[PDB]
Amino acid sequence: EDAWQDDEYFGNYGTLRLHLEMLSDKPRTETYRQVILSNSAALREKVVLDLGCGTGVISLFCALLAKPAGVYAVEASSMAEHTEELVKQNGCDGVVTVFQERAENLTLPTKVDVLVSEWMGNCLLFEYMLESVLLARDRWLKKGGMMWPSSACLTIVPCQAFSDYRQKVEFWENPYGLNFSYLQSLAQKEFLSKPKFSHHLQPEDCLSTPADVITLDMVTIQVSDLERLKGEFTFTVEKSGMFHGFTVWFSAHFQCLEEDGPSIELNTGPYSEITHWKQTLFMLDAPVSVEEGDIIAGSIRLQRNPIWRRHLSITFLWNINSTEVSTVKTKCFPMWR
Amino acid sequence: EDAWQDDEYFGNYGTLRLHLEMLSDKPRTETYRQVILSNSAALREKVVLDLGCGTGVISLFCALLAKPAGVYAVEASSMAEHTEELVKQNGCDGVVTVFQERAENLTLPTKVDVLVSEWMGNCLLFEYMLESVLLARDRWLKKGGMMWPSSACLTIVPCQAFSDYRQKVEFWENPYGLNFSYLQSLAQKEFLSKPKFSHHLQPEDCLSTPADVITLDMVTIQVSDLERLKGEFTFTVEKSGMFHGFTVWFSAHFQCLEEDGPSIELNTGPYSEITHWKQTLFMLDAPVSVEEGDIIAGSIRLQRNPIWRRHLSITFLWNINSTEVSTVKTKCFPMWR
Amino acid sequence: EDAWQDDEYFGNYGTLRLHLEMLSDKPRTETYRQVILSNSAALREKVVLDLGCGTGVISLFCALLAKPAGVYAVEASSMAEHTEELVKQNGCDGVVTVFQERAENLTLPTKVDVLVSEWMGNCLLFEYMLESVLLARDRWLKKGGMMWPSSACLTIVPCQAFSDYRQKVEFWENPYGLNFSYLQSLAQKEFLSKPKFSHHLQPEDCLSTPADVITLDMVTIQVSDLERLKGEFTFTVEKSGMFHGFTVWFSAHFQCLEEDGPSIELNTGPYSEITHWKQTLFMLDAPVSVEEGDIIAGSIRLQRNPIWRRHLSITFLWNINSTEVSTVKTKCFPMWR
Amino acid sequence: EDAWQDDEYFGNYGTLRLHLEMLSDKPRTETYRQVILSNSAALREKVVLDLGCGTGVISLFCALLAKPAGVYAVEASSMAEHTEELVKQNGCDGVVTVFQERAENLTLPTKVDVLVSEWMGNCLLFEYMLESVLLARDRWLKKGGMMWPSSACLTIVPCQAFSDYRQKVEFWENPYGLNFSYLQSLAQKEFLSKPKFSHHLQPEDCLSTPADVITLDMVTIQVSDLERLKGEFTFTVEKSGMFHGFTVWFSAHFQCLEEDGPSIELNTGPYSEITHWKQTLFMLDAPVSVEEGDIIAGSIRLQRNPIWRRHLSITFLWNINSTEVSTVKTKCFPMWR
Amino acid sequence: EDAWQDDEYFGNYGTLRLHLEMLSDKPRTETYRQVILSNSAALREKVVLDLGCGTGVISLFCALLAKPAGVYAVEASSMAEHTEELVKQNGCDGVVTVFQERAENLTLPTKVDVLVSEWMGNCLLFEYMLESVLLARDRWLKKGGMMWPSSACLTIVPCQAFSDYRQKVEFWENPYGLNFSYLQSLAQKEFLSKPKFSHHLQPEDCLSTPADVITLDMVTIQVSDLERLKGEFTFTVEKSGMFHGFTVWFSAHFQCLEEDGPSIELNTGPYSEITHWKQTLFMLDAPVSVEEGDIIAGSIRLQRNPIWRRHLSITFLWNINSTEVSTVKTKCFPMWR
Amino acid sequence: EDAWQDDEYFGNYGTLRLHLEMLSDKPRTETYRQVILSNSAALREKVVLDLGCGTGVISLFCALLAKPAGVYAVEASSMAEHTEELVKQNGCDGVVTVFQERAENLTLPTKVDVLVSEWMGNCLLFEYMLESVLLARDRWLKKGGMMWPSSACLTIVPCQAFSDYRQKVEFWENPYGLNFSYLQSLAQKEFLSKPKFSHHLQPEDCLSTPADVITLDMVTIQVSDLERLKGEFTFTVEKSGMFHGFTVWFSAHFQCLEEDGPSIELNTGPYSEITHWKQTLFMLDAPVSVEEGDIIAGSIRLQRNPIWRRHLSITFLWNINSTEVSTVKTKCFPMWR
Ligand SMILES: [Li+]
Ligand SMILES: [Li+]
Repeated sequence: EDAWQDDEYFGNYGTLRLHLEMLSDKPRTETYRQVILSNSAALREKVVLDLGCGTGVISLFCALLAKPAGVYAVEASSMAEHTEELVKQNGCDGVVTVFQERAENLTLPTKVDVLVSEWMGNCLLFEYMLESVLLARDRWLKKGGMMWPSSACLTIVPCQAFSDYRQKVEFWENPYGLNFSYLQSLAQKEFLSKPKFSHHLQPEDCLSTPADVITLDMVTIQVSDLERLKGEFTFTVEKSGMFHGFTVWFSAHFQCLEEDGPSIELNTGPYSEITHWKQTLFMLDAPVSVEEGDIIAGSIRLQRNPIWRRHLSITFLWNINSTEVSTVKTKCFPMWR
Repeated sequence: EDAWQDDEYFGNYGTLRLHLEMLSDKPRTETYRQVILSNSAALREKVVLDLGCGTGVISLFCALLAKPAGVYAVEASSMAEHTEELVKQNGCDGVVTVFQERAENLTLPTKVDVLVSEWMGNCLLFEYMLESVLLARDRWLKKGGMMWPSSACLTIVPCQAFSDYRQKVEFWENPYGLNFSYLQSLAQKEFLSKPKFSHHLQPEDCLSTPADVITLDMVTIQVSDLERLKGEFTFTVEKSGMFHGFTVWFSAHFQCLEEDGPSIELNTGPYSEITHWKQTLFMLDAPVSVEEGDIIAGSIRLQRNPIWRRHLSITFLWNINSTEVSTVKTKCFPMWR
Repeated sequence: EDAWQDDEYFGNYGTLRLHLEMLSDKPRTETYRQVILSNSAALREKVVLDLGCGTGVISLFCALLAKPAGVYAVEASSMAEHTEELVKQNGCDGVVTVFQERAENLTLPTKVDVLVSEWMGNCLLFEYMLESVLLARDRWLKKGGMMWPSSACLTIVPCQAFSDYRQKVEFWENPYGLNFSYLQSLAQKEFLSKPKFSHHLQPEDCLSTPADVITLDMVTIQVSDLERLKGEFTFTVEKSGMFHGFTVWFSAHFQCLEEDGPSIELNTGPYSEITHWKQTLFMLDAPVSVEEGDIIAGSIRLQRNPIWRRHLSITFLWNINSTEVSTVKTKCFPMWR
Repeated sequence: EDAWQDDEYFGNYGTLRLHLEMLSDKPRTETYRQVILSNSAALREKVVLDLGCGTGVISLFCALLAKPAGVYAVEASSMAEHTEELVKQNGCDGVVTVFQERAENLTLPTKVDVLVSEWMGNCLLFEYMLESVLLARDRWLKKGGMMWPSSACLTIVPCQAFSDYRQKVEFWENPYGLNFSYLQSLAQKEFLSKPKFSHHLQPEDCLSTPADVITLDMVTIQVSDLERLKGEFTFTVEKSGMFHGFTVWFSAHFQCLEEDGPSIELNTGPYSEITHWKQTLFMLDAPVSVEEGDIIAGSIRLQRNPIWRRHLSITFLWNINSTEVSTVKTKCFPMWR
Repeated sequence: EDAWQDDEYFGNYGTLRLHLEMLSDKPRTETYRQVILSNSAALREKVVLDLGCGTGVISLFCALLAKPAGVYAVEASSMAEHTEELVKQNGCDGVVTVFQERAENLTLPTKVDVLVSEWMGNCLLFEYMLESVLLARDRWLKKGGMMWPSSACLTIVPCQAFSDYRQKVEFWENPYGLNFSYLQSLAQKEFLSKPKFSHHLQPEDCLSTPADVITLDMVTIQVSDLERLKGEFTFTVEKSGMFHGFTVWFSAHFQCLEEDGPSIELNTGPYSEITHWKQTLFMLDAPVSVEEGDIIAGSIRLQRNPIWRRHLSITFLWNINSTEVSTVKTKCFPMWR
Repeated sequence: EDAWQDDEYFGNYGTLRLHLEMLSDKPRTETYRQVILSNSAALREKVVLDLGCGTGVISLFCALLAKPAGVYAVEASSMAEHTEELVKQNGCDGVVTVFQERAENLTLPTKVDVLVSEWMGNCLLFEYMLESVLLARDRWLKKGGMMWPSSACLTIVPCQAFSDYRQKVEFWENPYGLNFSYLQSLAQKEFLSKPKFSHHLQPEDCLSTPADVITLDMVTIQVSDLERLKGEFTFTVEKSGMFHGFTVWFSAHFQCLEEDGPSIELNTGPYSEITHWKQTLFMLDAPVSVEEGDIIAGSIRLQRNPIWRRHLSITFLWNINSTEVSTVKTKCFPMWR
């Protein structure tokens, strides 16, 4: 709870600021509402566990847009005290029970048919709320029950970012006519060493088609699998341009409760409506100019921080039109420790 | 050990201050001595685990007022170093072994026939030493063995407290002729929002007969049960008076080792000799005047803090002569976070 | 240096982040460059003290766009180590001397003819670098010497902010059809209690013409004057609209070294090019609808925090079409403690 | 402000708890009210500085029970925000101005005729608010002006305290029949090493008549004098009894504004009505039995802590019926560091 | 990870300082290299887990001085990022895989045939890296697999240390002719109360032959055994001299993978080449002069700290030519809390 | 007292450890004793201020080896409590008065004829106790009075340190046959970036004769002078060898109270008996081989840390057989922030 930094994590969720940003995310919130809508009939007399309910929005969707047997809304932060009043004021305190408890030390009156949760962090895994979700799945989800989302994908693409490199590195060349170029090394180390949250990747700055590189099956994935997640990639560049680095985002997928129904997707990428996650930019130390037909191949590794359990390091290995050990570049981005 | 705040908890017990207050509590200490006395014969050749022995007083009662096979005195604080000398100076180092260990990571040479411990916090559960006690019971207590105390009760009663309300809220009306009434809202928020430890409830200020609202069976209760403890209550007011709030206390019960013997009680309530726990007062934001025949019904919930594992919140729900949802009042007291 | 929080203040300036934001502010940086340009002849053989030179940009303007006798560039943060290299790489280490010292404990080889500094914080005074500037003026500026800026103004205007009130307060009414209105009180307390940095006030949202309310003469102002700065205001509303609160900004003025020359202004308000300061928004708890001819009169007080010497509280008193004590509203905004 | 621990000192005064204890002290508050009453005529058109006004009670006494020209109520804690409303609600905002400032960095519109303050700490000096008072006297009090209190006295007496020694030291001899005497050395070191705040000395436990040992003239005393305050004492014991140690208290004296009037005293000793300060007990390591005619002579030293400027150490030197260097005992009590 | 103080423990290993001291220890590093050499043939196609590989030295010995199937090099500190480059630069990235993970939450692709680790702390157990080693053994070591070291011994001997006692205690008698003897009690408490790391015990200062007092079988020892380790000792003094206290060291033993091969030892005692551990000195409060034929008998206890899990207390019980309870001395040394 | 870190500075001096190291320094302590001896007659009826007396050793030298009128022994740490007993036990409490006060807020009964103090830190200035000494000189030293030491010198010399460079940088080339050379850059940054305290420079490793580069006149030096101390140097190398860097030490000089007497020196350099200060080594990033007749010229700057007032940075500028701007190297060593 210290190397999980639980006081700070859950303290940030006791304030309205973070909830205001989540409910203002329309693609994110309306996706969950449509999953409940699209599955309303199948959810009747089911028992739902809303893990990390926050203000309770997903629980109210279940209770008001369907007729389940019961909904267990679980929130560890102080916001749970208000959730209890919100479900009362929306006429749902006969269906929704609110537990101010952590998923880890959770006691529910029965097992559940569906576990629904909005746990995705930056680059899917940041803050590792996924670990809580999986612990509660193992203890409380019935065999054959539903996980919502049911799978999740990490997608990447080699990209351009002239805006970022010129304002943070090439800016120092001649501002107002002065030679501040000596600061470029420290600009490199301070600005390009860390990932850039809330990057808005424009479609015309993709140098290939994005590829899913990691996929998580929410029914089979084990907590031990999250220690070290790695995927392979190969890209053939389709526009001539400048390879400044990689942009990353995720997708969440929601299987229909019934065989015959189609899946619902939450896409945080550049061809979908922007979300509060936006995309995440990882810049190379030095840009390299590419041209159509070039191949950028390698791997991406999401290595969990062994001490600070809410953090991870993302390591890129890549190669340009070569398969040799000596042309292989690497770079490691902390997120955040 | 950080969200258990073990350095501060066990640091406070390394000082004589807290032990002086425990041994100065005669009802508390003499009760344990009489349990050993009243059960002396049955304890012969039994093995006793004194969990959290402190100065070792309960262990010395066992070794000197009975003839057990062995006594394991377990103390995690630095006071254990002195316990070892105290048992030597009282001629008991052939019977009593002292382990400077936490109950949680405890290795004893054999299982035990009796687990005796003085673990009760404010309103029974504050600081949740009960969790340590139950872990050690599961690992070290033999099947059929004794838990002392064997059960524990939480008792409440609707009460008066003119002293408290006038000195902390109505004081501000006209002190020395000045109108300091603007401070009443902040008096309400600062003084009446938290429980008052060491309240001495006078018998003439009970507005009904006290009722046990929660009961813990020390043999069957599970650690998972302590996350959320709730009880129901109904009171018919017997004196006309003013309902300022509720007073809370506990009882500990000690079953005889032999069928035929009677139980021994440790009562911390207002009709028993005062203890170092006294009673605990929970005041309403605004007092309400009641009269004989009125019914005050509702529930009390002891919800454990999910982050700070030594803390909890106590939530009261109550209703006066009505059973409707819209006349239902609630108030939540932190203890302490 | 603790209630000045100097380790955090100067630590933030050892990183390129804050310098990148200052040099990217073109109105701010080009104003200083034009002051040097417009006064180039008058600055010859003058001695300049650049107080808090940062990267050294103002010092390089002096040394390269004029021919002073000497420039003393004073920087307390670790960035001074790099300033020394930057002035060398720009061929100015014969004119510019760099001192890694605080203004307060500063030893310069001679007194100076001009003290130039960019000290303005949010609402002019936030962080009170003005105090350092005035101490160095008293110890090191020659009688008759120049202060740049030579005066500074705080300007305010009653404003609209539909965007802010609807997204932070009225949002909770019916998001996705749920009644989250119970959270409005906590939205009020969390979002509207503090000033909003980096507000971009649109001209069509001014309900009157802005008025300078406080003016600082950099030659006569004393450090003791900064404890409590107060100004009076009266506004006649010119558009019908909704009075959500007040927007605040500042101006810095630069007198010509020679009688005959005109002053140069740095305007951070809504009718000037946007700066890294933008404007600062102070919202009322509840909006009030106004119409042409209405008068909003009162005062604004900038009260320095007695303990945390980089902080202050801004208190608004105002009245609408009345001069009576009982229609007088007040509200106090911390910035930040 | 760190070795003054100003955040904690002034944070404790932002809460109603400490103000409730001060206004509940009737001898303390009514003394100040009677000083204003007894001097009402002489205070007309005078300017009063209420240093550390807290809730503003002394300022309201001045404005309502006299007709001064103006009252400056100075409070560094956040309580000042409420003081401003309290003086408005009591119809005094034409006479009383409230400054949320520290005495040290204080700017008042004029000098003052009377400086009235309630600054006394435990044993007069604890927390050294006296230093603030003297700084403000030097900057703001007119020549010939009044200091209220005008002098202050520290009084001591050799005493008995059977209650304290038996419960904290001799208790360990045979509690419940166990030999816990090994803990006596640690009882001595933990309980008798520090002064005991809120001791209530009974008159029958004085072994001589109390003597003033230190006297402070509020007009002539300098801040440099507070570093090290020392007084001499000789006592002839009048009852036979046991010398457990010394009890200490103080007096504050209030000279009449006019020659012909008598002084008003605030006595915190054992022959006066009890105050929130009570008295302060300093126990010897070992008690010594005394009998009528014995002389206990020596000194008491109030040595200010050089690092933690709100703290001090009190050192006792004493001798019983001897004047030799080798029978001279010493003991040093921290308060609190 | 807080009562394990993992941020500080693993932060110290992210710096080269501690690795420089380990690789500069030739007896320590060459022992591991010779274990790999002496067992090279038997290690072919085995899978090795190097637990806590640091710079990776043991892993490079395995990969370069033998031909295993694979080596898993596990390092929780930030040094792992460099380990990955070092194994690449030494041509071993086909055999050695580097995991930046804690042993506790470790996921390896297969089980292992040999677990090799250098975990020994001061007096063998300080910092309790042994706990990590045993957890990884239980999860990842195949039945019948090898532990390196395979056993470990704690050795002690009664010793002389004139140097230490004269410089730290008897020094104060007459330095430069002044009588500073009053400081001896505080010298005793400050200097002799704690163990002395990096003591270099000379052979002529042993008063008997050293004896192994505790032995750990790395295959059978359980984590629960480390809570409290105790051994017995008897010494007959062989030189006449002064008994200042006890010196302690350890041995690590490495069984051959094949029955027929002999064991390899790492000896940190006084008759072996000095290591970075040196020896550890525990001084008595007062020295006692001994003569040939005297018997010093008792026990040594390594009691783990229940709160700070990297720490322990070492308690000595001893007796000189007597077997009586009243001649039995004890002394407890913290290491370090 | 926070950016002076007074709690840690003076807390380290409350322990015997640092006093044991000072009194064990014979050259340091005997020098002060001989200054008192050599000046015994001249000190009769003089008043001496021993600033920062510690255990009181210098005060006892004055009182026992001379007959002054009075000695004021001033110590801010808790050790002062023991100093008072030590002067009593050495029969000097009629001559020596002990004040537990900081020099800064010091009140002495009279001015003094001699101020004697042992204030020298590493490289003379580290920890800037010199500032306290100079403040007390200005307030308490009579005109014409003596400062002991009366002057102080900083000496430097270009040096060799094969031991240091090979063990910390070249070690990584081939330890045990592995190529750990990739770590050399981080060895450079971690080991050679900071000064090395307690370096023992051997005479045969001086590449020229040492030169005093900075000199402090204790009568004329002002506190404002300590902000930035700079000296110039030129060295002609006399042995052929390798220029690894510079070694630094200091001298303290003690003028005779009488014209006719000679000065006494405390030399901490390599040709004098070693002191607890030893010497301080500053290594270049890369060594350069020099030969007889080469000139190494430049400057050394002791720049005080503006925030952490006990710290400084030492900046070296140097040039080898050239006077051009482009062959000029620089390197800055923190000490310690
Ligand atoms: Li922690
Ligand atoms: Li601080």
